[PDB]
Parts: sequence; structure tokens; C-alpha cells
Amino acid sequence: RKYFVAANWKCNGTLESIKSLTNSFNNLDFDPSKLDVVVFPVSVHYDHTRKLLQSKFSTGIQNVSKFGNGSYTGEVSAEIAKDLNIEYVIIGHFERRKYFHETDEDVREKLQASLKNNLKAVVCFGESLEQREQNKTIEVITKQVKAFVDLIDNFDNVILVYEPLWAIGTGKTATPEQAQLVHKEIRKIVKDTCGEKQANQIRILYGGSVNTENCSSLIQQEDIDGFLVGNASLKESFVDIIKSAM
Amino acid sequence: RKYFVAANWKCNGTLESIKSLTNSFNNLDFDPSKLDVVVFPVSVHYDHTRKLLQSKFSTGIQNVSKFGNGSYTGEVSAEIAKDLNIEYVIIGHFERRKYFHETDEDVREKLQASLKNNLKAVVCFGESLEQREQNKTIEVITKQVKAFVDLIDNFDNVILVYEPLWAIGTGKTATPEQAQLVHKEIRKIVKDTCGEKQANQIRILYGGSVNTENCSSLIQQEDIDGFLVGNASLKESFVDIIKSAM
Repeated sequence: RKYFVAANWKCNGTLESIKSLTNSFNNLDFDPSKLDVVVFPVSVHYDHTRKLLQSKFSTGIQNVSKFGNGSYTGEVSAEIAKDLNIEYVIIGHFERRKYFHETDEDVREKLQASLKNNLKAVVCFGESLEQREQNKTIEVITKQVKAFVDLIDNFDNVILVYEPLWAIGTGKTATPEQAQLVHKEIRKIVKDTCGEKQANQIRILYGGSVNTENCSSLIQQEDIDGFLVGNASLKESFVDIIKSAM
Repeated sequence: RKYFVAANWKCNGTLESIKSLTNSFNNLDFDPSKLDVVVFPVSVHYDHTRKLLQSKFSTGIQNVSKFGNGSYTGEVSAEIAKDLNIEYVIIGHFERRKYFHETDEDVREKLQASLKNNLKAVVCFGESLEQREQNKTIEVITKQVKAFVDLIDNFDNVILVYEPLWAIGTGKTATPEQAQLVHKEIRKIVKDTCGEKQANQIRILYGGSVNTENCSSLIQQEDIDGFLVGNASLKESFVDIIKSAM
């Protein structure tokens, strides 16, 4: 199983700051055949980011439309992304669920669109603090995964992300034990719906306050296959988070 | 009043089709000081489109964020647009109101963010068939315009678009006289809220299946200052629509 370190830049960056950050990223020597390292810039920053990044870095966009080509103002379809050779897409991110009415149904329609246009999908899910405190974590996770999991045909092409909503941008990282326990359950859901071989090859990443100090102990866990990094991926020390997966 | 013809490509285009479309667009000789011609490609096509089109053509994006920079995955902020020197933005388009929960509040906050970052805004609104059949057109138009109109500090930099919802992508073009009556009322709404000189300065465009056949009859109305064009702007014959406003 190949590790997967993703940089979700979110709504951040200038042409110059990206030039500077992309320069520090390029200095890191890593084998792209052994490790996947993906950068997700803002849509309008993509060409600039792709030009500057060495080919060892994979690239993608932070959102993809549930609709194909047509009368949908403001949307980036899956077929448009494929034409531009954009390899990866993020689907079901907490912030889009929270601020932009993105539901479990939107998630699967985005996945189905991405898969039939041969795009690789990074699919996000996680429970809130209330759901955690009500002991509903697995119930919520199972519900969120089952929404889309049947669509997966190639299990190298779909990458799952457990992002506990209370851990995102708060500094309250889930302990490598807490993350591992949910990751192990996620892999069990994939096993019982898709098969053991399909479960053993799918990457399940952790998202939620990954930094340079906690990344090593997180990646060491048997069912954690990498990270979706937010704030720390905006920093030059993001190379050290990639180093933890080497 | 300087006429304004806008191409809304929506969720359409490949690299090769844009190359072919921009090449035919570039052949049309027009004076950008006499007429504003703006094209709005998909966010991921922006750099490609901007490079291909000659400097006489203005460009913009189909949507801007209500949020500034920060943890908002999938968003394009007004600060980011400013840094790319993206001149124009579309706000409040019917499709984003219909499919993506965009409200009058979102429209207000997007316009405020755009003007703060020195972007020019193409702001869309319009009544549905049911609202028109209930004779609520003036009431709905007034409510939609009043949601944002007080934010306008420069009346060359904000451009209004009347989108009768039943006319969008349907071939149900509102008759020149029907459109004129609304445009005239929109100008009066801008008169009572912003002043007379500002009302006579602001551009109000028609949006609703404009083509090469109906464009000249629409542009000839005294209160219609141009168009936001959908599907017809994906054709090489879009140059003839520009010609009717020359």
C-alpha cells in the first residue's frame, strides 16, 4: 500500500507566495513511485502551481461539480478537469458540507462523475464533537461511507480521508490511537461492502491538525496511510511531513 | 452609457475548443474604449483564455467567494482574484441561486468583497415564472436589487443583469418591450436609492437566450445596455452579437 501525503491549500495564496513555497517543495528529494505527494491549490492557481511544481508532485483541485458540462455557472465539471489532465479531486470536505450545503448525496454524484471521467478522488468525511460525545462516531462514519462506497471500482484511484470535524483547524489533533481505531473501522466497512482485497489496498488518510511534531506517530499506525494537511501545508516545513511518510 | 457584451461560457469548453473559439473572436476588430466585451471562462480555464484572447477583450470569473482568505476549501476569494488581476466577476447568477443555495445575503457579501478588492461586478437577478404569473415581478426585482444596490460606490464598476428565469437556456427570449419595462424599473430603483445621475450611468443588461437574431432588437431599447450571453457565446457567431452593440 502506497502512502499518500496531500496538501490542501484551501482558499490561500498569491502568485509570489506559491512561487516561494513551490520552490521549497521542489528541493525535497522523494521517489514518486514509492510515495504520492499531491498539492491542491485554488482553481485559478492551478496552472501556475502545476508549472512550478516538479513532476514528482501530483496535482488536483479542491472541488469538482456533481453536474457534467452544461448550464452550470461557477462549476468545474469532471470532464473539464480530465481535459486539463488534472489528476485528483477533493470531495466531501467539511467546509463545503458546513458552509455550502454539500450533502452525502452531493458527494456520491461528484464521485460517480469523477470516476466515469477517470479522475482520482480524495473523499472526505468525519463526525462532529456532539456526535463524538454521543458515541455515534461509527454510526455516522458508516452512514457517510455507505453513501458512496459502492461506486468504487478501482481502489488505487479512490482515497478516503477521516477528518473529525473537531480536529480541523482547531489544534485538537486526534491521538494516533483514536485515529487508528476509526481508520480500522473504516477499512472494516470497505471490507464488508466491497471485499477484503479491496479494503487492503484503499488508502485511508487522517485529516485534522497534522503538523511536523505529530505526523510521525500518526503515520506509524497500521491503518493510517497518509494525511490531508491544511494549515501546515502552507508552510515550508511541509517537507518534513512528507519525510515522515518516507 | 458604454455598452457591455458579456460571454458566459458556464460549465463548457476544452483546451482545443477555447483555442478555436478565441481565434475567431480575435478576428473581430472593435474599440474597447467604446464597448466592453468581457468573457467569463471556467476558473480552471482562466489563464488559458486570458493568454489566448487579445488585450481588447476583458476577462472575469463566474463566481467569487463571500469569504476572504482562510479555511474555505473550494473557494476563490476576491483577494485572490485581485492578485491574478481578474477584472470582472459574476454574482447572483440564477444557476447558483437555483442549485447552490445562493441567497440575497450571499450576493450582498460577494459584492462587498469584490468592491473592497477593486473587482468589477456583473450582478444578476430576476423573477421566476410563478412570480411573473402572480404579478410579483416589480416586487421581486425591487427586493433583489435593494439587497445590494447601496454598496455601489462606482457606477461604471457594477453592472446589473435582468435574468427572467423562464428565459434562461429555454429559447424563451423576453420580448424587447417586456425587457425594456423591467430595465426601466431597475433604473428607477437605482434612481430612488443612489441618485439620478448614478441611475443614468449604470449599465443594465438583459440575460435570457440572446442570439444573433434577437440581439439587435433588444439592444435598441433605451434601457438595455447590453447582454449576458449564455449558449450563443460558445459559438464563433458570437462576434455578430458584439456587432449589434457596436
